[PDB]
Amino acid sequence: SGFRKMAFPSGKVEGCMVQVTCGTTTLNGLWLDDVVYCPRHVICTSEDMLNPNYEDLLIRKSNHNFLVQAGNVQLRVIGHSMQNCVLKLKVDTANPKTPKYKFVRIQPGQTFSVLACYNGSPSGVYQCAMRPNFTIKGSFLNGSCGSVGFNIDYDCVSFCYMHHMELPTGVHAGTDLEGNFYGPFVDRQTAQAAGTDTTITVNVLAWLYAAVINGDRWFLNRFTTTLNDFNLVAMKYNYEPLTQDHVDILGPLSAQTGIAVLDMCASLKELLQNGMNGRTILGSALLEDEFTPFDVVRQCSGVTFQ
Amino acid sequence: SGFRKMAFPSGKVEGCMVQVTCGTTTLNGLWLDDVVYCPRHVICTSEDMLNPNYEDLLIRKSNHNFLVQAGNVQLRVIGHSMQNCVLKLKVDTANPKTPKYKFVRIQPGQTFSVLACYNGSPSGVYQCAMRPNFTIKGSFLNGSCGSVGFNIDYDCVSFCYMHHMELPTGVHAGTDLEGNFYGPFVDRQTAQAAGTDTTITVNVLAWLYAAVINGDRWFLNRFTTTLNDFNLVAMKYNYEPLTQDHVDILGPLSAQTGIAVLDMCASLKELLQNGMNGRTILGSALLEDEFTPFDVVRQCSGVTF
Ligand SMILES: Cn1ccc(CNC[C@@]2(C(=O)Nc3cncc4ccccc34)CCOc3ccc(Cl)cc32)n1
Ligand SMILES: Cn1ccc(CNC[C@@]2(C(=O)Nc3cncc4ccccc34)CCOc3ccc(Cl)cc32)n1
Repeated sequence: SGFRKMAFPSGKVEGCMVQVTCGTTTLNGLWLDDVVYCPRHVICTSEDMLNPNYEDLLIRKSNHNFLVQAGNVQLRVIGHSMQNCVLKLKVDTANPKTPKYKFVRIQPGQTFSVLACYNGSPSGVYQCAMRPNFTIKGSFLNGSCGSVGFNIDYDCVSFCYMHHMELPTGVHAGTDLEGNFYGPFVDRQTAQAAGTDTTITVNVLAWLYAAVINGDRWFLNRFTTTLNDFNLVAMKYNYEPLTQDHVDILGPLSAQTGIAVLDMCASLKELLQNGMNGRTILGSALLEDEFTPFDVVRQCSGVTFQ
Repeated sequence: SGFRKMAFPSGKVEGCMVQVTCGTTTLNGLWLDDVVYCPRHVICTSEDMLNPNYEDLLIRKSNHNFLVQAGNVQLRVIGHSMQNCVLKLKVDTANPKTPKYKFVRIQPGQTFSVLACYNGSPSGVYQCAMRPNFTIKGSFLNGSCGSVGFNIDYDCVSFCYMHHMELPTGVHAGTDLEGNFYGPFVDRQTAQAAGTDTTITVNVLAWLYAAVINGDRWFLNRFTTTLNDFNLVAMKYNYEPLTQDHVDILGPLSAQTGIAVLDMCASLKELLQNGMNGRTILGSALLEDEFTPFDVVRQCSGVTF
C-alpha cells in the first residue's frame, strides 16, 4: 500500500555521467561504450548562442579542445561528430560501467526519471513527465545541461531525454538521445516560449484508479459518460482529449477495480466541477497527472483494497 | 529553476542490496563489508509472527538455513547474530561495492531517500520524511521488507532506516540500522496503530522559502509574529512546535530571501486561517512538509555526490 512519486534507481546512469568542457563552457555528458553524448551547445561562446552555426563552430574544433573528465580521470577524445543537437565525442576507453541500454523517443504524457548533474557529478534524482506542450517541469540550475531522463524497465536503461535549456517560464526543453528536440524548440537564445500547457487526462484517470486500488472511493459516482461528452467537458478545464487508445490503455486498471473507463471519466468530470471540498486523493489536493497507466500498474498491487 | 521532490542518487546503495531467504520468507538485506543486515522477522512463519521469541527462533537456525543471493551469486553465511530487531548475517565475502558509510538514527522531520527493493533488486527510489508520529508515508508492497532509507553527505552514505512493516492505515514502520524501531512499534502480528500525525512546521517554512526563491511571492505579507504567538496558532492546526533551533536553521534562507523567519511565520499563520483561496505554491494546493531547510539549500544551490 501507499502511492509515491517514484523514480527508477539511478545507479546504472550515475556510472555513465562525465564532465565535458570546451573552452569556458562546462556541462554533463553521457558516456556509453566509447562515445560521450552531450548537448552540442557546449561548443558555443555565449555570444554565439543567439544564431550559432554549429557546423561552422564544430569544423573549427579539434579533439584536444574537448576535455572529458570521468571522476578524476581525463578521457582522451579521438573523434567528434554531431547528430542533430547532440555532440558525440568518440573516446579511447569504453565505459566499463556501461549498462544494457537503448535510446527511445517518448510521447507527451510519458514519465521518466531525471538524474540531475553538475560538473559530471550526480546530485539528485526525480520523476518527471513530458508535458503535452513538450516541456518538462524539472529542477535544473545552470550547469545541469547534459543531465538525462531515463526509464529502467527490466535491467535495461532506456535513455529518453537530455537536458538543453530553460525557457522563460522556468520550464525545461531538451532532446532525445539522437539530438531531436521534443517540441518546437531550438538550441538558440532566440525568443522561445512554451505553448499553453494542458493536463494529461489519461494519467489523471490512471491516478484515480491507483487511489481506488489504495482504498479511496469518495470521488466515485453512479454516472457514466460518452467519450465525446467527456472530451467536451475536459477541454474546458484545459485537459488533453482522451482518445480510444487511452481508453484501451486503461482497460487493465478498469478490469482490476471493476470501474469502467467511462465511469471513472464521469467521476473525473464531477471532480473538475466540484473541486475536492477539503478532501485529498492519495495525499494530494490537486489531480496528479505525472503517473502513467503503466506506472500505476508497476507500483500498485494486483489485489484492490475493497 | 524548478523545485522537485528529489532523492539522493541511489547507486552507492544499489551495490549493497541482496536477497535473504529463510524457509518460505524472502526479503532484502543490506550487504556492507562481510555482514548482511536484514529484519529479524525473516526467521518467522505464520504462527511465529503472532507471538515471536526471536532468541528461541534464532537458536534453532544454522548458517546454511539463510540463503543470501547477491545478483546471481550465492553468498555463504558463516555466522549469525541479532541486534535489537535486525539480524546480522556474517558472510565469507566482503562486498567489494561497499561505500563509505555510517549508521545514523534520524529525528522526526528529517528526510531521507528510500530504495524500494523486491528479491534483492532495487525497483524504485523516492524521498520521504520521518513523520512526527514516527511512521513514513512510503510506497511498499509485500517483499519490500529490508528496503533501506539513507542520506548522502559528501561521499558517505548514512543509513538511517530499514523497512519492517505496514500499519493498517497504509503507513510504514521500521528501524534504524542498529534494529531500534522508530516509534512505539514492535515486529509482531498484533494490533498496532499510528498515532495522530502532525505537520512538520520547520519543513513547511523551508518549502515556503523554496517557493520564494522560485518566484512564488503571493503569500508573503507585511506582518511578523512572536515565536510564542506563532506556536499557539501552530498547536491549533496540528503543526509541530517551532523551536529557536528551527529559527536558527532557517537563518541562511531568511538571509538569502530577505524574509525573516517570524515574517514567514505570519505568512504561514495567514495560510492556516484563510487557506490558499484557489491558488497554489510550487504547484501544490497543500503546504508541503517533506523538504527540510537543508534539502531546500541543497536543491537551490546544486550540491553533487
Ligand atoms: C554558452 N553556453 C553553453 C551552454 C550554456 C548554459 N546555458 C545555456 C542556456 C540555458 O537554458 N541554460 C540552462 C539550462 N537549464 C537550467 C538553467 C537554469 C538557470 C540558467 C540557465 C539554465 C542559457 C542561455 O539560453 C539558452 C538558449 C538555448 C539553449 Cl539550448 C541553452 C541556453 N551556456
Ligand atoms: C515472515 N514474513 C513472511 C512475509 C513477511 C512480510 N510481511 C510482514 C508484515 C508486513 O507488515 N509486511 C508488509 C510491509 N510493507 C508493505 C506490505 C504490503 C502488503 C503486505 C504486507 C506488507 C505482515 C503483516 O504483519 C506484520 C507484523 C509485524 C511485522 Cl514487523 C511485519 C509484518 N514476513
